[PDB]
Formats: sequence, structure tokens, C-alpha cells
Amino acid sequence: TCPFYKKIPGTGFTVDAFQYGVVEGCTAYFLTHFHSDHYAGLSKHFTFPVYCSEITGNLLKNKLHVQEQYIHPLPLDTECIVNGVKVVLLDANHCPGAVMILFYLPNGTVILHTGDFRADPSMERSLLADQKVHMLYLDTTYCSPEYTFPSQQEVIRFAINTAFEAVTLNPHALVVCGTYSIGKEKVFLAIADVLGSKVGMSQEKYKTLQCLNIPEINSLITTDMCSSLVHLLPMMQINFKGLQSHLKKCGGKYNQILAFRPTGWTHSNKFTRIADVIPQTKGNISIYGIPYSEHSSYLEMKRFVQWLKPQKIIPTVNVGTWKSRSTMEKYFREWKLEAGY
Ligand code: NI
Repeated sequence: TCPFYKKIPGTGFTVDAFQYGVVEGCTAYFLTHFHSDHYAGLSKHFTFPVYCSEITGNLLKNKLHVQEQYIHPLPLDTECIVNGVKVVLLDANHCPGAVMILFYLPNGTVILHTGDFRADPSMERSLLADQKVHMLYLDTTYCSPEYTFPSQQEVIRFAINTAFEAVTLNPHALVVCGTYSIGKEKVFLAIADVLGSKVGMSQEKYKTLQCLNIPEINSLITTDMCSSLVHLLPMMQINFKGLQSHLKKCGGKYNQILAFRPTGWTHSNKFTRIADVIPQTKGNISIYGIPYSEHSSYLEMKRFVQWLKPQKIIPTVNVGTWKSRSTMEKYFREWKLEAGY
């Protein structure tokens, strides 16, 4: 049974609600992005209309085999009528193809559903500038002040400089980057660019990357592992045992691994600047945890909401405990009293 925070009142619509069977009264199912917690339930046997971005539509067809007749891609930044209701999709600054959805209800109410997002001041000059929002369905993943992390640009700067130093000191070092979903592609693409290499990966990951409309992608990635000095591996293999085993397979081409685990926030964020980050090392293997986030920091979230001034907020993350829900409601009230809406 579908929870209230995935239904859009006054419409036949749901958001990210594929794991509940046939939802009573749903005429169109929106999908914000291709992350498994959100698509959980879709497959080739699905027979209702799915509305999404072009990129999400490429992934549904090629990776999940949803039939073409049920995939409805919409352009971004464009007023569209769906089952008699005006909607707009906006870039969520999350993973490739991720959107926020603006719904203009027939009674005059305006609702924004952020999906998963990383708030940015650039959003203050989208189509959001032009009108009032009554209800905000908000990605509250990091809604507490202890959640700090650097910009994505500082993080990439750290990674490029680290990789370029190591491989210049030792031309026989291999760089490995972990992955388990779409998103965070800048980590491995930026490192391979500085090194003059394509990125090597499995056929399954190549296939996923080929759905993402990244410009000049054929110039950037490959399934030929031997030709590449930046490899991608599943996130679960990014440990001393998994990396040892990988280096064996490379046929004595390399004698050192430098590996990156992009994480979200970790408690080492509460003490250490990005500049000061050090790896875990065993022998000729070193592993860096780097805090590359595709969700809002607390401060970015607070800025966005204080600018938007919604009349009501409905959290979509951390909703399962009373302590979480109480904490989030307290911050929403501070923000509102501080800004005056
Ligand atoms: Ni996500």
C-alpha cells in the first residue's frame, strides 16, 4: 500500500510508486530518476503510462526492458499537458536524467516534488522564479546541521591532483574507481581526462553509460580493459582483497593501485578538510574515500527552502522514525521564523 507522500492530491498521479502493484485511481506514474529505491517494481511486464526524462526513458527501455509503448519522455523546462494537467520537469542536479516535477493543479494549487536533488542557487532562475508554490515534497536526506561536505568542484580538484601526482611518480600505477548505480560519473571521467586515458569497464556498465546522452562518450569509455589505465569496478570490490585480486588479472602490467570510493557524507567530514584527506594503505594498494554528494547539504537545503517560501513541506526521506520526523519539523519552523514567511 502506497504512502501518502507519493500521491499528488487532485490528480490521477503518483511519484516513484512502482512497488505497490496497481495503485487505485492512478492514471500516470511519474519516475523522477533511475535509482533502484525509486524504480523498485518496474520490469518488461509493466503496462501503465510512465512519465520521465529522455535519459530515464533510455534506461527503462534498455536496462529494465519496459516496452516502448508505455514510456513517455518529456523535455525539460517546457510546459506539457498530461491527462489534462499542466506539468514541467526541471533538472534536479542529482544523477543523469534526474528531474523535479512542477504540477499546476486544476484548483489553482502549485506543487513542487524535488525527487532526489542537490539544491543550487541556479535553481532560483529556472521557471521556479515566476510563481508561488503551495506544497513542497522535499528530499530531506541531509536535513541536520552536522551534514557538511565540500562543493563537487573542490572534490574533483582533489581527485584529479591526487591521481595525476601518483601516476606521474609511477607510470606503472593503475587507478580504480568504485560504482554501484548511475551518478558521480564526473569522478572517473575527470581522472581519465587528466591521465590521457579512456575509462575501462564491464559490458554491463558500458551499456548503462551509453544511455546517458553524455557528449562525445565514444571518445571517453571502452570495454577493452588492457588499453585503459582507469578501471571501473563494483563498489563492493573496493577493498584490499578485491583490489589484490583485480591486480593479478592485469598480467603484470601494473605494480600499484590507487582507488577511489565516492561515498556520501561520512563522520570523518565532522573533523577533516578535503585538503587533509588521507588514504587507507596496505602494501602497494591505497584507497581514498571522497565525499562527492549528489544530495543537498543542510545549508544548501535551507537556502533553497527559505528562497521558495512554501506554505507546506512534506519530507520524502527519513520519514520512518518519530525522532527523525520531529527533528525535521523543528528545522522547518526555525527556517520559516528566521525568514518571515
Ligand atoms: Ni537518488
